[PDB]
Amino acid sequence: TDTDDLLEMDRAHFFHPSTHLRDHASGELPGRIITGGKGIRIQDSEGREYIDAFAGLYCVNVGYGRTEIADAIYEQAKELAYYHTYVGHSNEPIIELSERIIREWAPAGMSKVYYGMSGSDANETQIKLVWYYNNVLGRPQKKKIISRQRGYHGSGIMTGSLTGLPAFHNHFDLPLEPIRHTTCPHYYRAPAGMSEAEFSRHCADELEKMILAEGPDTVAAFIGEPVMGTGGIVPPPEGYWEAIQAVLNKYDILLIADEVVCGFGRTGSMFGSHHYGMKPDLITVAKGLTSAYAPLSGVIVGEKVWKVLEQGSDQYGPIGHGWTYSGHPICAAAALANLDIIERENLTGNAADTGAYFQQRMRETFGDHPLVGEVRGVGLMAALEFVADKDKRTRFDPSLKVGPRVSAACLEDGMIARAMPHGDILGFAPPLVITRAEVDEIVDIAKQAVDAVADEL
Amino acid sequence: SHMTDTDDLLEMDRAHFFHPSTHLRDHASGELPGRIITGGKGIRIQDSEGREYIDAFAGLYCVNVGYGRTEIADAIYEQAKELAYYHTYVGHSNEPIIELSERIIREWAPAGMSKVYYGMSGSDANETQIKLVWYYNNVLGRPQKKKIISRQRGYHGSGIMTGSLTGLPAFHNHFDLPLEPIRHTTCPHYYRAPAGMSEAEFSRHCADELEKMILAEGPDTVAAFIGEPVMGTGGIVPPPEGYWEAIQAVLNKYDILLIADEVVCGFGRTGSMFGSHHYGMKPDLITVAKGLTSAYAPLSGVIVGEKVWKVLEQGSDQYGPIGHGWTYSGHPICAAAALANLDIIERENLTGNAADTGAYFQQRMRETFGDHPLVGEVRGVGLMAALEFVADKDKRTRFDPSLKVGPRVSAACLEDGMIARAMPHGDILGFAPPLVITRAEVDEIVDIAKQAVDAVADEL
Ligand SMILES: *Cc1c(COP(=O)(O)O)cnc(C)c1O
Ligand SMILES: *Cc1c(COP(=O)(O)O)cnc(C)c1O
Repeated sequence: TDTDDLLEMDRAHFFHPSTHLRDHASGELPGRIITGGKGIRIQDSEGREYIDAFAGLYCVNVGYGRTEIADAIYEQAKELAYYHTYVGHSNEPIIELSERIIREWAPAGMSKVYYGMSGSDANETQIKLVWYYNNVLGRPQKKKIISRQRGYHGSGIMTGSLTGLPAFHNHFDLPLEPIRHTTCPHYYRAPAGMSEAEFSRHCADELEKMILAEGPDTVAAFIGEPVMGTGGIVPPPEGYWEAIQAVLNKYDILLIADEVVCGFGRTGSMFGSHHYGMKPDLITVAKGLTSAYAPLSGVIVGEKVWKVLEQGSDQYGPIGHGWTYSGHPICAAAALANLDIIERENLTGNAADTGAYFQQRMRETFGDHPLVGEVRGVGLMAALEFVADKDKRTRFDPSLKVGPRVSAACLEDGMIARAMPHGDILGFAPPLVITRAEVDEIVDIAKQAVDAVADEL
Repeated sequence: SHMTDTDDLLEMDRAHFFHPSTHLRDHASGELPGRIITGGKGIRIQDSEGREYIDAFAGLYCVNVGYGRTEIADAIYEQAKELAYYHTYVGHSNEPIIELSERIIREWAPAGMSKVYYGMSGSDANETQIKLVWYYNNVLGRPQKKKIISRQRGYHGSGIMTGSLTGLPAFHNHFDLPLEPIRHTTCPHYYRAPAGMSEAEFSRHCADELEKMILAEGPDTVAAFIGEPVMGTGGIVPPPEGYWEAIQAVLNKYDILLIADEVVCGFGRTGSMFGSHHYGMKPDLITVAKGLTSAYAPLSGVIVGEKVWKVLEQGSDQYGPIGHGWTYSGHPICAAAALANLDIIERENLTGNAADTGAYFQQRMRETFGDHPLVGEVRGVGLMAALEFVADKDKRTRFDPSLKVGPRVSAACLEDGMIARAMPHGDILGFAPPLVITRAEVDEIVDIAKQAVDAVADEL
């Protein structure tokens, strides 16, 4: 078959991200070629159909098969596929997009957008900017960046260091200096007997303790996803963001909001920052910026950092930072069409409405399930965490592969939901066009899967 | 399709768009006016006011098939309609990325290459390289063997670790770079070589400097050496005769991996398939971007040799799935753009054009500028070339940087409708035209440059 020939070429020549390299190459872990899709459904090269309740990777937010977006990419590609944006050069779509991000989407007090292609390159830029900012101000020691356990901020050297999951550290010598990781903001794993408000205060106090141990004048920034994505779909505890921000303000520490997942509608607000009342100095975007139709990332720079960057150019000349593809015309054109759709179909409001329905349905269906320790989520992201003992929150032996098994049972029933890393967790992040009826279908399939695995154990 | 309201767009630009590599205050205030590029065809681009320019820099060494390829726009469009995106994590794939991987390995990359890993930028690809080099040494039980040796004036990206690799001060100053464990050895620029050394002697001097560095560091602590076959952003600097052979012998003696950064030289520019082919390099790892898609869509590649690949597979045995991935790794539309780009390069034999019209280019530049009083050196290979300007040709004396001699020659070219780059940290005029360029277009470029160089020479 054509699939067999392609799979063969794949195994012989393609190094996949996040794959068992030996077992892929040998054919021990079979591959899958995705060829098409529409709305929330995708299709493989053998014609099999799947409900994609993970929207690729939290990213195909307007759904699959938007010919509107393909048309917009095509028109830009015909007119001017590329020019650089170095030394004040520009193109029409990147200018239009920058104005739209600032005026209509980003929180108030944001000033400028800098572009790359990945969440990783955007967070790399953030770190560079934070160091530069402190050097411009004559604070050479104020450089440490505090991230969080289970946070996800990319897969590079410095960005993998920010990331708080061991797969991105082990055997890569990370994290490097000067990165630190504070408390995982996951109430389910809070110290025993803590209320939610107590746990938010515990997180704040642990951060303070870290800042004092480091010396506050050496701590430049704090980076956090409003809701943790890859670390297990973890909304923050009640009062967390207010308690954290008071500590950061007390010690003059910049806040970076990593909105790569929460950006552009997924929580039911425009950004996760809007949803939780965060006031970041710097914002990272990607994924839902284009619904993955073309690669694009953004660093949204607040007025306070921007003023210092302008001061920096006065004293030091043009900023020594650029990517060849910064502000790429076709990627910008894809973003514009994507945002047109999000606005026109009010997918932010759908994420709030169908999302609340999703969360309610998940709680009803799984809140008393013997296998499920916690049901959590906000808007159109949700997860089920599985435990061996609900009373003591005891984890399964990782060799039992409980999460991966529930995910595999879902896939047998034609639905894609992710076995989240470093845990037994089933995550959902469907396209923002999903209907309530489609939510029912997803929940029903998950219910059958969770039951099947529970019976086996 | 539609005219552009230039004044209004320029205004929105200044108020909201943070450009790469721009004077941020002067851009925002309007003191450095912007330029909006709206169109292009072949080697010419057009701004929003309708002005036309010959782009002798191919954007940034990247628009290699030339501008306005509707064939590539069609291929992007067909993939975007069929499947704009899915991830390639856990063995998932798409048809164009599989096809591209096979074509890169079987038809383009040097012998002994095994696999391709994908990103979107030269910078993210070199970031992947460093991760892979450290992982490789950890798999082998050599935790100390981690240092990466780069070179003065080398260019490898604009990130934290990649900017550290980069050997130009603009990417270091006020960013606290370079970090450990990066080192920089000798700039392979013969024009600035110790006086009275032949080219081959200077190659041996560079080899000996590298060896000295390795011994001072302790060879068991040195993991890899990274180099562009020909330096791009560091001033269009072909290596001296014998350089790559002499370097490789040192790297082999001390079990040090070679990374070839082919972001510029990859896919035809030197008149060979890769710079590695052209100079007889045998890299363990290869970085590509730019000419991989002719910039029609963002894509980068890390080409992994058989020796590193074997250890990566061994690593998976020991440690499980590799903890590395970008969301857009193997992006379908970017892969489709690459395939159409490579079809054009192969069909029109742009590698051969780069050799033929390139040799003509180099010869024409020598004839025109080899005795010019302002020009210390004419250099290049294939379709990259530079003029380096000096205040005294006998002693190779540099101009006071405040005279801005390089920027002024570039600005005079632009007045005459041609884009050629004032290269950073020196007085150097660089050329890297699209690979479709004709001899006739080379004559036009050379003539414009001649007038520009004469004009600035008169002013001094
Ligand atoms: C996916 C993700 C990233 C990394 O983006 P890439 O485009 O994969 O580099 C960064 N931060 C968060 C919060 C993400 O979810
Ligand atoms: C341009 C360049 C890079 C970085 O590529 P980006 O796509 O700009 O990140 C790396 N290496 C070399 C030799 C380059 O010319």
